[PDB]
Amino acid sequence: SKGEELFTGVVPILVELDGDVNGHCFSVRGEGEGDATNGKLTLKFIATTGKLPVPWPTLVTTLVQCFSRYPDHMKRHDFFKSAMPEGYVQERTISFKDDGTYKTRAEVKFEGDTLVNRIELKGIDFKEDGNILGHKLEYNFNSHNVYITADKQKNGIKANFKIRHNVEDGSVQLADHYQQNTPIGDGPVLLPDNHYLSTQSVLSKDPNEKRDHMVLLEFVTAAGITHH
Amino acid sequence: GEELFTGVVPILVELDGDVNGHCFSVRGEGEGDATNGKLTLKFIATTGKLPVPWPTLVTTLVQCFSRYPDHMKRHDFFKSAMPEGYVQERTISFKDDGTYKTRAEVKFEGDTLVNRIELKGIDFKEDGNILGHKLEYNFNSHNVYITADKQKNGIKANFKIRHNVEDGSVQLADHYQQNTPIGDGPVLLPDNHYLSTQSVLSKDPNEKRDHMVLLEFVTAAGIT
Ligand SMILES: [Cl-]
Ligand SMILES: [Cl-]
Ligand SMILES: [Mg+2]
Repeated sequence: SKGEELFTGVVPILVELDGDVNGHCFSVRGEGEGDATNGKLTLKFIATTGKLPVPWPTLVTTLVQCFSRYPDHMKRHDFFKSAMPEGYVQERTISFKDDGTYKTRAEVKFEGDTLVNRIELKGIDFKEDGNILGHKLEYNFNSHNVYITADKQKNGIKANFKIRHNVEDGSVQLADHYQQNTPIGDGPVLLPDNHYLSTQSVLSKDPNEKRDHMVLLEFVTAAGITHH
Repeated sequence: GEELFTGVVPILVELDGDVNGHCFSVRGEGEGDATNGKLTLKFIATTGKLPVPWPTLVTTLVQCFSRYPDHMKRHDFFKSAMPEGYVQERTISFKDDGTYKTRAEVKFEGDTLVNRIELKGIDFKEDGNILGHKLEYNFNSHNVYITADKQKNGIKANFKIRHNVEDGSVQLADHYQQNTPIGDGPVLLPDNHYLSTQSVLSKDPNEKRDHMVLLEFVTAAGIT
């Protein structure tokens, strides 16, 4: 209750990522704002360490599901907001088909008035001339469903989904996602029935930005529960 | 500048490192109380397990929080360069082993004191005390000897860090340091003096990541 009330208006967002893929270290900082009531957010990310060693699209899912629109009839299933402001730890394993793997750990929490997503990413076993290290992925994104289930023993949740990245030669690069979320605080949280998030992402560029960057507009809505 | 340190000041430390080709990152946060010469910080290895021992990074990871007693206020270069800050550069030579070369910018960003560092580790022995992780997780007390560098409108420092080795011996790390103001505002150039440093390393029992908890007491001395 005290959680969801933090999201009734427009909330400033800060994203920070430290990454290491096949021994290539990099950092990303992002800034923007989110409208959870409508399930919309806008962010601009900058590579603070030069040119990214991996394609921007491979980082989209890593780079705040508390901004998902949970319609009124599903309010009892919003784990993400209920964990606020103390927040939650989000851990993922991302397996790129016929290629390497990302392991990520993020803390999503309020720092003052700002919703912060602070991430550690490690990637291993990527192929030098594969789609990722070879930068062969198109600068766009498809819509996906994120399937969520309660992880009661861990007072948290799990999720599974498959990302489809368009490849410049017309092929498709699959990225299998496993996700788990655990509260940072020791207070009670909502543990949901099985459901999913429907996500759309629009990638663009800032014409006035000289640094390697990504502009992102996201739409997310929760579903998978029959209405009455 | 000194007016910025009369209370408790939030601290952010960010390190990008590369030792013998192994890149890593460290992020620390905490607070400083310069009136009492006290630092409290927790550092996280954000790229996973470090390739070097935590104690070898302590000196690299905000001497503006040193307690300068009232009779030495005119010798506090570090605070006088704030808020625009200073560049701190070091060469750290580990006895019979490799070398750290570091460049940091220390400055206020808003109300937070930020220490942002590039470290490069050169020519370390694969199974020496550093890359072979043979150093104890503790830290000794040292003197940091400071002199003015009038030509660089800044200061120089030198000192020798004593790292306890697992075999009961001591590994020396010779530090040479240069500090230069970032901005054009006037700064205080000190008479020769030193900092007395004391540190305690510990762990957070609830922290699963590779990390270091640090508590420090630093005072200025060497003048009657
Ligand atoms: Cl100690
Ligand atoms: Cl000494
Ligand atoms: Mg960094």
